[PDB]
Amino acid sequence: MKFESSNYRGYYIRVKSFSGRIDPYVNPVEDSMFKIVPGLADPSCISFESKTYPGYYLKHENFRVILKKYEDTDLFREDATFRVVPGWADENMISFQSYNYPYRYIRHRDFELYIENIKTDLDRKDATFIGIKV
Ligand code: NA
Repeated sequence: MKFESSNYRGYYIRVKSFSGRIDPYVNPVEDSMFKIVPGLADPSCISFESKTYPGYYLKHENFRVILKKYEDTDLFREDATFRVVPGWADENMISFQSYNYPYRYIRHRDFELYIENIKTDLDRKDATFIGIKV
Protein backbone atom coordinates (compact mmCIF):
# COMPACT_ATOMS: atom_id res chain seq x y z
CA MET A 1 0.00 0.00 0.00
CA LYS A 2 0.77 3.69 -0.41
CA PHE A 3 -0.44 6.61 1.69
CA GLU A 4 -1.09 10.06 0.25
CA SER A 5 -1.34 13.18 2.42
CA SER A 6 -4.76 14.76 2.11
CA ASN A 7 -3.70 18.40 2.60
CA TYR A 8 -0.52 17.94 0.52
CA ARG A 9 -2.00 15.92 -2.32
CA GLY A 10 0.60 14.22 -4.47
CA TYR A 11 2.76 13.78 -1.36
CA TYR A 12 3.27 10.30 0.01
CA ILE A 13 4.60 8.75 3.17
CA ARG A 14 8.11 7.53 2.41
CA VAL A 15 11.30 6.40 4.13
CA LYS A 16 14.48 8.42 3.51
CA SER A 17 17.68 7.35 5.33
CA PHE A 18 15.54 5.17 7.65
CA SER A 19 13.30 8.11 8.59
CA GLY A 20 9.67 8.80 7.71
CA ARG A 21 8.57 11.88 5.77
CA ILE A 22 6.16 12.94 3.04
CA ASP A 23 7.53 13.67 -0.43
CA PRO A 24 6.24 14.24 -3.93
CA TYR A 25 7.64 12.21 -6.84
CA VAL A 26 9.21 9.64 -4.52
CA ASN A 27 12.36 8.17 -6.02
CA PRO A 28 12.80 5.23 -5.81
CA VAL A 29 9.00 5.01 -5.62
CA GLU A 30 9.36 1.76 -3.69
CA ASP A 31 10.36 3.87 -0.66
CA SER A 32 6.69 4.90 -0.55
CA MET A 33 5.44 1.27 -0.47
CA PHE A 34 4.57 -0.86 2.55
CA LYS A 35 3.17 -4.28 3.32
CA ILE A 36 0.37 -3.92 5.88
CA VAL A 37 0.62 -6.78 8.38
CA PRO A 38 -1.40 -7.41 11.56
CA GLY A 39 -0.28 -5.17 14.38
CA LEU A 40 2.82 -6.59 16.05
CA ALA A 41 1.28 -5.80 19.43
CA ASP A 42 -2.35 -6.39 18.43
CA PRO A 43 -3.76 -8.00 15.25
CA SER A 44 -6.87 -5.76 15.35
CA CYS A 45 -4.28 -3.07 14.75
CA ILE A 46 -1.89 -2.69 11.82
CA SER A 47 1.88 -2.55 11.38
CA PHE A 48 3.79 -1.13 8.38
CA GLU A 49 6.48 -3.43 6.97
CA SER A 50 9.00 -2.02 4.53
CA LYS A 51 8.73 -3.48 1.05
CA THR A 52 12.37 -2.69 0.18
CA TYR A 53 13.66 -3.72 3.65
CA PRO A 54 11.76 -6.85 4.73
CA GLY A 55 11.69 -7.28 8.47
CA TYR A 56 11.87 -3.50 9.02
CA TYR A 57 8.83 -1.65 10.37
CA LEU A 58 7.78 1.95 10.71
CA LYS A 59 7.87 2.73 14.42
CA HIS A 60 7.97 5.71 16.68
CA GLU A 61 11.06 6.50 18.77
CA ASN A 62 11.38 9.81 20.63
CA PHE A 63 7.94 10.50 19.01
CA ARG A 64 9.56 10.47 15.54
CA VAL A 65 8.32 7.93 12.98
CA ILE A 66 11.37 5.95 11.79
CA LEU A 67 12.18 2.66 10.06
CA LYS A 68 13.94 0.11 12.26
CA LYS A 69 14.74 -3.61 12.12
CA TYR A 70 12.34 -5.82 14.07
CA GLU A 71 13.37 -6.38 17.70
CA ASP A 72 11.94 -9.13 19.93
CA THR A 73 10.68 -6.75 22.62
CA ASP A 74 7.24 -5.62 23.73
CA LEU A 75 8.39 -1.99 23.44
CA PHE A 76 9.35 -2.42 19.79
CA ARG A 77 6.10 -4.21 18.95
CA GLU A 78 4.08 -1.53 20.75
CA ASP A 79 6.08 1.28 19.10
CA ALA A 80 5.34 -0.34 15.72
CA THR A 81 1.57 -0.82 16.14
CA PHE A 82 -1.10 1.65 15.02
CA ARG A 83 -4.90 1.56 14.99
CA VAL A 84 -6.55 2.73 11.77
CA VAL A 85 -9.35 5.13 12.67
CA PRO A 86 -11.64 7.41 10.61
CA GLY A 87 -9.66 10.38 9.29
CA TRP A 88 -9.28 13.37 11.61
CA ALA A 89 -10.04 15.78 8.76
CA ASP A 90 -12.36 13.50 6.76
CA GLU A 91 -14.14 10.37 7.95
CA ASN A 92 -13.88 9.05 4.36
CA MET A 93 -10.08 9.03 4.88
CA ILE A 94 -7.87 7.49 7.55
CA SER A 95 -5.74 8.33 10.57
CA PHE A 96 -3.26 6.26 12.52
CA GLN A 97 -3.48 6.07 16.31
CA SER A 98 -0.48 4.94 18.32
CA TYR A 99 -1.09 1.73 20.28
CA ASN A 100 0.99 2.62 23.33
CA TYR A 101 0.28 6.41 23.08
CA PRO A 102 -3.48 6.61 22.45
CA TYR A 103 -3.65 10.42 22.25
CA ARG A 104 -0.90 10.66 19.60
CA TYR A 105 -1.39 10.18 15.88
CA ILE A 106 0.88 9.95 12.83
CA ARG A 107 1.17 13.43 11.32
CA HIS A 108 3.59 15.44 9.24
CA ARG A 109 5.24 18.71 10.27
CA ASP A 110 7.75 20.37 7.94
CA PHE A 111 7.27 17.17 5.90
CA GLU A 112 8.76 14.91 8.61
CA LEU A 113 6.60 12.28 10.36
CA TYR A 114 5.94 12.18 14.10
CA ILE A 115 3.30 10.91 16.48
CA GLU A 116 1.82 14.00 18.12
CA ASN A 117 -1.31 15.20 19.90
CA ILE A 118 -4.03 16.32 17.49
CA LYS A 119 -5.47 19.55 18.90
CA THR A 120 -6.17 22.01 16.05
CA ASP A 121 -7.64 21.97 12.55
CA LEU A 122 -4.19 22.00 10.93
CA ASP A 123 -3.19 19.15 13.27
CA ARG A 124 -6.17 17.13 11.98
CA LYS A 125 -5.22 17.78 8.33
CA ASP A 126 -1.56 16.89 8.89
CA ALA A 127 -2.76 13.59 10.40
CA THR A 128 -5.16 12.54 7.61
CA PHE A 129 -4.15 10.12 4.83
CA ILE A 130 -5.56 8.22 1.85
CA GLY A 131 -4.63 4.56 1.63
CA ILE A 132 -3.92 3.49 -1.96
CA LYS A 133 -3.77 -0.19 -2.85
CA VAL A 134 -0.92 -0.89 -5.28
NA1 NA B 1 5.71 16.87 22.20
